[PDB]
Formats: sequence, structure tokens, C-alpha cells
Amino acid sequence: GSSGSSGSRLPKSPPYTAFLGNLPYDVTEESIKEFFRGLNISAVRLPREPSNPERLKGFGYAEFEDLDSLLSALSLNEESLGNKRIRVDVADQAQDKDSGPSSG
Repeated sequence: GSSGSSGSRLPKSPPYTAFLGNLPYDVTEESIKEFFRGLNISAVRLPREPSNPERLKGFGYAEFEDLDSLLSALSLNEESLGNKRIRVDVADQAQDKDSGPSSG
């Protein structure tokens, strides 16, 4: 047996960040572009392990401009990418700013 429950609330306000899971080891930057082909992407987020930069972390995120982009992304929650299947869910708008000194 296995429970089942899900229901996220897309960010009514942009930008629209998409969350991907169960990504392969071949998933490259170009793969994300083609995966979301047709939609409007502003940038691709691909975090790498804090130790092995050559290896992917495990999750992928992409920035969108139009709302339709995110909607279509959810349809790729099953779409088999390469040799494995990935899931698409609504990602929380997690932002962070920093600052630095300066002399001279």
C-alpha cells in the first residue's frame, strides 16, 4: 500500500519557478531548454553538489515569464526524459540578497 496526496498553489505573482525531481545523470543545461521547448524560459537553475561540481544535486529549477509556461511544465510531470521520468511541481519563490564592504 501507498498513501497519496498533493496540491500546490502556483505563484499568482511572477516570476514562476518550476521544481523538478527524479532527474537523470545525463540531464544537461540544453536538455532543460528542449524539455520546456515552446515555453518562455528566462534562465535555467542547475545546482551542483557542494563537493562534486561535476555531479548534479538531484533537483532542477527553471525560470519562466508567462503563466502558461508553468502550466505546461506540470504536464511534464510524467513525460519520460531520456531514460527516466521527472516530476514537475510548483516551486516557492525563494530569494536571497547579500552585501559586501569596500575600501580604497
